[PDB]
Amino acid sequence: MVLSEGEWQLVLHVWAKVEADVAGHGQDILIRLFKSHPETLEKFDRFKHLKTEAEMKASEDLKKAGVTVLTALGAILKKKGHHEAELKPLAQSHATKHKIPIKYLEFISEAIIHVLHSRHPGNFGADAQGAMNKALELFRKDIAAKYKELGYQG
Repeated sequence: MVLSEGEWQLVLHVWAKVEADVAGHGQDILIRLFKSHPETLEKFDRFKHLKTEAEMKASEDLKKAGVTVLTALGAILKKKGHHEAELKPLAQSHATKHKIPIKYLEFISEAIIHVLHSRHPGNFGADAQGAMNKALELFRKDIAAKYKELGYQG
């Protein structure tokens, strides 16, 4: 599957808005993930004990994590599908150390889309959401192919 340049530009336009405040966006996205799929929180040893959204909002470790994930994802999106180098180390760590199923990558994609739709109705109408879905599906498809190379069923 292959995005068009026009599709990538819709992705990158909304990403530019995320980048005005990546830490805030990361807090909202991780909170939405952890609220919607509490099982995902168990993967994060540093802050898996957090019990409430207020605790999550106040956590410096959770805020740093959100910056990490979104910055990595941002670098991947900016490759416009040419992301083999970026995906290799990420796939290995998520397959072998962290053990993140593709279902969980689906859950975080859902959380991303949710937050973008809420925060950025100026840049996340139906066409832009379709393009971001396509980008995230591409990512997940390529990660799944790497998980299989690595021996992880995902």
